[PDB]
Amino acid sequence: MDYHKILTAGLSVQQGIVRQRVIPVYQVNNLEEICQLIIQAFEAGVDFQESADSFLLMLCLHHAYQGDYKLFLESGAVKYLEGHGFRFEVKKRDGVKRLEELLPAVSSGKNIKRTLAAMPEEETTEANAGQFLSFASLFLPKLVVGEKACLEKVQRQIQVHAEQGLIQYPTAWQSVGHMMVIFRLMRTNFLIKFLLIHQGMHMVAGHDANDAVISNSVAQARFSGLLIVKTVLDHILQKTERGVRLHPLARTAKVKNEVNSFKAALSSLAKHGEYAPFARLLNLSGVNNLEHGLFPQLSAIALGVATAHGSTLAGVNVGEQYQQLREAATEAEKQLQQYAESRELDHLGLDDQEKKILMNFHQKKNEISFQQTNAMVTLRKERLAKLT
Amino acid sequence: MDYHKILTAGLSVQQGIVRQRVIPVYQVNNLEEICQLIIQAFEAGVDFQESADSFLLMLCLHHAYQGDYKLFLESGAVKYLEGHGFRFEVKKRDGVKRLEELLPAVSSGKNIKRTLAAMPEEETTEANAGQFLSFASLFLPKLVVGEKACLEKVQRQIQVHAEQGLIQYPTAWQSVGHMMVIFRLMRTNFLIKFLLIHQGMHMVAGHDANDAVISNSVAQARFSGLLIVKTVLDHILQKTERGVRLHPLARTAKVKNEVNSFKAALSSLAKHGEYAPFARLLNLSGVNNLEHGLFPQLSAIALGVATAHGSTLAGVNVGEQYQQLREAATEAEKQLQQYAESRELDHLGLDDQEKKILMNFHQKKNEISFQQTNAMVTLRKERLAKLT
RNA sequence: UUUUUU
RNA sequence: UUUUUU
RNA sequence: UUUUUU
RNA sequence: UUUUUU
Repeated sequence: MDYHKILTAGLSVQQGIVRQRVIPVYQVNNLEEICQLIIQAFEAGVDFQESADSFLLMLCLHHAYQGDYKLFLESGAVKYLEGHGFRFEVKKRDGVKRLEELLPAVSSGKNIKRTLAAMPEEETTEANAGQFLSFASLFLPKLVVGEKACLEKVQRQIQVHAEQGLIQYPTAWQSVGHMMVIFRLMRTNFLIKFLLIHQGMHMVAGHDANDAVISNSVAQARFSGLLIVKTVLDHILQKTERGVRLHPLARTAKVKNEVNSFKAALSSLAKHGEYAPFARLLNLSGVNNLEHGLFPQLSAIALGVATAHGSTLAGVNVGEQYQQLREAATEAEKQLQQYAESRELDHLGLDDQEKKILMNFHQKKNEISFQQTNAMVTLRKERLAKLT
Repeated sequence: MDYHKILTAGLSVQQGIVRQRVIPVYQVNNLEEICQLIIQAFEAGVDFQESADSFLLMLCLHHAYQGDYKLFLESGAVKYLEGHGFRFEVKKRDGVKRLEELLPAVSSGKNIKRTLAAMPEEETTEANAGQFLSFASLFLPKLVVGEKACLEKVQRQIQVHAEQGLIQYPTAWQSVGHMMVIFRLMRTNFLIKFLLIHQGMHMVAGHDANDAVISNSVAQARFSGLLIVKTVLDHILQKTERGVRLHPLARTAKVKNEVNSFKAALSSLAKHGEYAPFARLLNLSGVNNLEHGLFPQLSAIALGVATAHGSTLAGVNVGEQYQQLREAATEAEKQLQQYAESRELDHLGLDDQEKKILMNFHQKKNEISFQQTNAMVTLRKERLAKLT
């Protein structure tokens, strides 16, 4: 019989229903006034402890379908979410004007009623659902990293979308605390980011400006936090027309054990399907099976072999446990790649002048790449110096 | 006939029902007020001698299903527990406000009534079931070791989850005695840790923040206390594509007898199934069959061969009965691994420059690993010096 | 009459 | 009785 | 716990 | 983010 079954026995389980969470959907006569009240409430700086979910669902409903309940509850995303415990019920309500009247009067929301009662119900702003969903969707790249990377990326991206004149934003939405509130709201919830991802990756044509911004952010926020998967699968586990061959820097025993464990975890992620490259954003099942430190030898070698080719990967930070191995790996890969290019140039049957000009071209290209990486390493050291 | 049947005759028994323990489930109109009273009661610092089980069950019921009795009593975990003597009955109760009124008035709980009667029923706190279950689930890694390792690990993990801004905890829950009370409650009971493990390993998607913390702690608390299983099955009992071969440091007679006894105990554990790597936490049947001292020769040799490869296993403590054998085993494995790597590099047909750079790379990697283990051993000696 | 160690 | 690192 | 560039 | 000429 087999004995090694116990190690990986619990990785692959069946599929059941464990949550059973029920979400209400309000069907109100007027909708745009309520959406303006919700946007004004989030601009006021308050939070909803549990009841934010129905509000964001109704806002996304107004943006997408413009008030079509029968087609919304027969969609594909709602059909997907009912296979994981979500249950959407529908409630009706007459002409209301206040979110306290719309609130289901839960005693835990006493502080919510206290904050919304102090909110002045007289001021009006100028926005809609599309601007709010685009400005929330800008946070999706680099969301796993932290606050500072998110703020730097979104302050770059607003200026990019302001130069190419698609959409302008109000200046009150560029204060720091408002961005902090939207960052916390995007980090805690689940439903809003799944709706943004599904709507961004399942449109075909007929895009608006807000849909263009959402689809651009979804396309840029791919494989965020899974750099180990790209750096292993591109170089270390190299695909040939015959089959799959290992890199010659990975032919020991311990690294081979790491490769086998990595193949098991990769199959555990590939269970999912179309939503697999977004996993760290959606925090799926087999996400915790792939971490740094659980693959100590393979990670640094894979990152060194990857940063030997590309010149932009020198800016990534690792830690004080892998750096010297990374340096040894990238130097060995540089010299092996130089020898391989020289032998491959000597392979084909050509003239001497063609070989001379190709050697000159390869030498100049290697010099340019060396200078760019030498600049990038000093820029990373300057970043870590300016951090403290 | 056979004569060796008597030694292992009692290891494998049949399956019957020996306990027959009955647990009540209270069905009350209001639930969140009672959950706040229970959390305030555990913050007060009192204990429940027998009646803690129904309280924790009702709290987990409020967190998971939000008050769905009919779907809870038809779940998978409750179906599993009825095969081992647990019997859940359901009782109803009108609008109550005090845990004395909810208590079934047992004369052994006279001290419980005395402590809860002295508890002031006026103060209110700010928490819920999810924060309490996550803060209780943080104790699951390193729970078998002792108090100090638990407190150090959870004070690390709270700061980790505070940097990556998912969840903040109240500062009153970080005093020492409160953590002691929750440690004692987690060590004595059984039902709460089984519910946490099942809910953590059977979700697929749709995680909340508290569910993310619980699933992370369940994933990190795997094979806790069964290091001998990993260190034997990874190296000593090495799997080949042909079959299973023994390590050349384990080809004597006594070690072969230890291997046969280990195979018998491994089959006794593999009887269980999906809950097998969690066994020392759940304290299952064949747990006591695998102990240190019952395998005197195999344990130290296996740990030495394991710590020859990895550089973090040098920090484990053993005792004054295995240390010199561990040292001899790890030195022999270092020199055998060096000779094997040199011969394997000399195996393949390549160029001289490639062999030169691969030898240089292997030499530098071995130097880095040697320096890291030399640091880790002195750190362990410093720990044992600072212990007394 | 049994005599360790876990 | 368990003793690392994630 | 993740750490680049688009 | 695209960057010419017709």
